[PDB]
Amino acid sequence: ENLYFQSMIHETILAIIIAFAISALLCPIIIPFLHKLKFGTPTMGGLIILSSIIITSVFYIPSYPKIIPVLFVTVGFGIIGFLDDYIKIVKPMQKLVGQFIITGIFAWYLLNSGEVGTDMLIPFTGGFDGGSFLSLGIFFVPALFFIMLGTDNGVNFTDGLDGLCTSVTILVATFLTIVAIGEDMGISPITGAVVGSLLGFLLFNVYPAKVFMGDTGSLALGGFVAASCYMMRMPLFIPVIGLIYLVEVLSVIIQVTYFKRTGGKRIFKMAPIHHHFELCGWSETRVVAVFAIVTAILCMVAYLGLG
Amino acid sequence: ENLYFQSMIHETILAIIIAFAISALLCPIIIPFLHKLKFGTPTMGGLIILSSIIITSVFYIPSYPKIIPVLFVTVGFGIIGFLDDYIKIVKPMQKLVGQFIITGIFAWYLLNSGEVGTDMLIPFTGGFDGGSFLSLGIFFVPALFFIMLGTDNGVNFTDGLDGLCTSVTILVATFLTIVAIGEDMGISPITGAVVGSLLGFLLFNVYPAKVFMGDTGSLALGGFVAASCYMMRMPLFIPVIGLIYLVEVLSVIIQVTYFKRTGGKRIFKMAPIHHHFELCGWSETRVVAVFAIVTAILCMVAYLGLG
Ligand SMILES: CCCCCCCCO[C@@H]1O[C@H](CO)[C@@H](O)[C@H](O)[C@H]1O
Ligand SMILES: CCCCCCCCO[C@@H]1O[C@H](CO)[C@@H](O)[C@H](O)[C@H]1O
Repeated sequence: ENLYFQSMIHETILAIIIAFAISALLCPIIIPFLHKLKFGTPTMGGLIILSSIIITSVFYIPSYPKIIPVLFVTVGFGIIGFLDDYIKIVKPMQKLVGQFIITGIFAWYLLNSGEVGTDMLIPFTGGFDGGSFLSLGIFFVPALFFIMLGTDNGVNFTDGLDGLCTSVTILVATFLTIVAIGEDMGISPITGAVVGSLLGFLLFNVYPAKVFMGDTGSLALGGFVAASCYMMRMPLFIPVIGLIYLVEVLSVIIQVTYFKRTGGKRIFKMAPIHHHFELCGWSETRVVAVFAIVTAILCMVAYLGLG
Repeated sequence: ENLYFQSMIHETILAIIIAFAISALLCPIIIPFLHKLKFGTPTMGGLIILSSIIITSVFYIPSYPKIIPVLFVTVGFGIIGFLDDYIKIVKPMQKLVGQFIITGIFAWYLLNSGEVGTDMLIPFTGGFDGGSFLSLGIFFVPALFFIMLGTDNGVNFTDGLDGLCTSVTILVATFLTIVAIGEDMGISPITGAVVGSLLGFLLFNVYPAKVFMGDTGSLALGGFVAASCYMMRMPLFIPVIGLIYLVEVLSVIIQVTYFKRTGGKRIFKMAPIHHHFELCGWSETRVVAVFAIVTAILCMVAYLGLG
């Protein structure tokens, strides 16, 4: 009854603290190791984020099996990023090719097995109980590729300022945790592990950044966001929960297209939009705070789209 | 049934967005007004925080009557701060006298009326259902004064860096909202109004601060934290939920006492402890992030102390 949900809440809160402890303790141990590889701050810090998620989620896999596809996707997107950052020490079309392979294997898992429904919950209709479920069948795979690539690139573009991607993703992952518990899905310990792991990293990533994510990180988290929403039948919530991610890709699409259509004219001071505000006179910290506060308000708005 | 809690969650989420909209829109309107009074950034910005709380909570007073004592206490502590900051443009023992009067009227409300129980829930015992309730009767009033003054001064000492008090209090107020809903207390719209109001202010208070709280703010929020916990029978949770507030007063008590006991020796580089880390080489933003992440982890630990 209430005990079922209580034990789940207690196991999820525990997953957050477990991943927070791992991530916070690995950072001072792995930070000189990453700086030795480099020799403006050491990159490839996404390995700390992933290491923490993998360790925590491995204890929950026997009890919560729906974690496995989510874990495989973030680790899969983390592979492309690990290879990308390895080239960076020792491409846009190559990155899109790598992202295309992982999305395909995930599309295969969703259509062949019957663990989760392919339908999409419409936001302000009446929740999972009442509501309305969008289905297109034939267009399921093209729609998956388009939103998964959009989310992954959107998250990658967000990783431009200290604490930016981390702060925004903590709030997105917190929303998925509250929803995964309340709606009784099976991915709350991994969504929670991402919250804990990112809170640990944020201590060392906040201005002035001691470490940098990724690419190794940013692609992994972008996979997590898209995979979780697909595991919960909520891809239609990504434009609202991840409006920051959406506005980051969209500002680049508008800048690059408009620049070429004109004589090199600019629609923004610089793209992605976080560079635009900086050039407007906004502090690195202002941009990080405004983007996070906006995400928080929109996560609450999204939640009201489940009643 | 579930509808009762659902409507409460929807009314509370609404209170957050309402207070966020008021606070975010008042700031660019009241910021030149406060700078005109001053002529390193304009102070007395706590009036924006309070204005937003009062407007939002006034719509919920007929449905949620338990808001009235909480509202009266923060407005009461906001009065002392408004007078303090007025003197600042045109004291420690005078501040302690003002705080003593408001605490007394609140002590009178708690003992004379039977709206709430005087007992204190012990953290890791078994929650409100099972658990253990600490009672001392005669010592209720002295214990109230000691924790209320400690909390109020602790919150006041936290307001030293850009976004510091705001970030930490958002997390403390979020915890009280989740708890006030789940445990069916009657103060969730005001605890939520504080979350919304502070999220609006944080946009303009984050480094480099456009406005400053208080004193007008800091004392008001310190009253809110102590009053909410008393309305919920959770004062014993303030050392864990507000460990940052506790460590801020405690570091001053240790520095001031040790300095006098010795030949002017220092136990910390500077007190409160936020100045200590800055002098250790920590960024203004690092201190704000570390203190907020710690509060978040401890709020989760505190929650596990309700099962
Ligand atoms: C501190 C964060 C706690 C996460 C809140 C998750 C809410 C889980 O709470 C559950 O929600 C269900 C409806 O959603 C109800 O049917 C259950 O009775 C209730 O226990
Ligand atoms: C997004 C934040 C939502 C706040 C979560 C509050 C949890 C309210 O959820 C309620 O909790 C009670 C036990 O606590 C249960 O008995 C109820 O059935 C459940 O609806």
